Amino acid sequence: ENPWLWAVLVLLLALSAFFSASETAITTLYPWKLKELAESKNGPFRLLAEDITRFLTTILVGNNLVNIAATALATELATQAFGSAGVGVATGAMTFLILFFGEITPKSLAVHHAEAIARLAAWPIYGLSVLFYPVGRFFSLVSGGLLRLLGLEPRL
Amino acid sequence: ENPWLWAVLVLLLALSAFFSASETAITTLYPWKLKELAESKNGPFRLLAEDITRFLTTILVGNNLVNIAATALATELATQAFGSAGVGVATGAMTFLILFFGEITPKSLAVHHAEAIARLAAWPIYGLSVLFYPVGRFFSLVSGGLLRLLGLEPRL
Ligand SMILES: [Mg+2]
Ligand SMILES: [Mg+2]
Ligand SMILES: [Zn+2]
Ligand SMILES: [Zn+2]
Repeated sequence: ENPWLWAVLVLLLALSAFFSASETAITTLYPWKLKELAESKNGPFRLLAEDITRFLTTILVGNNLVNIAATALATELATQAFGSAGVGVATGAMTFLILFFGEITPKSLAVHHAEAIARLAAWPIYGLSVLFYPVGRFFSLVSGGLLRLLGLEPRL
Repeated sequence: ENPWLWAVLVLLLALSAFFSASETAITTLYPWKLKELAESKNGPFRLLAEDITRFLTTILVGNNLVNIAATALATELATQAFGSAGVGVATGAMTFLILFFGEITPKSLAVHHAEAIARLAAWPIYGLSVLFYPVGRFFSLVSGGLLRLLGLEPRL
């Protein structure tokens, strides 16, 4: 239980709140209010409006990554402290923290501050998208390919 | 690495796919097609149509719980195998598995089989909701209370 480790886990939960708040802010502005902000300038809203799929894909990848990285770190601490019971301890604690602070609280906050959050989140998420969006798109393309191979989606 | 442990982790990832597929099936039917199925009978669609918030809340809680429980178990195996590097190993592996099998593949599948999946998922999710929906609602009520206390949502 190094002090840095607790600060990394706090950092990861803050990133999870950042991603879930951004998702809600973006989608609640879309499409009509995002376009109006986009035709005025500047500048994140035109970026957001023109490629909302890049942003929501990046958030999906990013939100899962930080939630999984925080759970893994928390499980390392709990099982070193408690042994095999630490898996249940970390599951209970992290489900509360991720649900409360990484999901419910930031989404609730975002509906009331959607414009400010989208404005501030757009460029950091655009930067992450240079890696995350190709990754998510690869996954989705391969997944659809697999579903069609198996006959579970219409052939093409 | 007991055989049962790998089967529990597979089971958890299947539950994650069940929850994410159900979410997509439900929301893509809502509202117009869900009502049409609901006025015909029987019987899950009327249940779904009348209380969609109970179902989406239960899925939120359930999806996070199984993703966190699978990550915790996977991290137990990885760090017992590899030490502290196991945290990164489990984060990388579980992000791929949860994104690919627990999220992207089941959601893609659900848009093409939304009626069958909603029909089959409604009663199991209703059963879980007896515990999960009170839990999620408590969280959301307390979260909004906290945001208003802090001045981050309009006072009431
Ligand atoms: Mg989050
Ligand atoms: Mg899932
Ligand atoms: Zn205008
Ligand atoms: Zn009708």
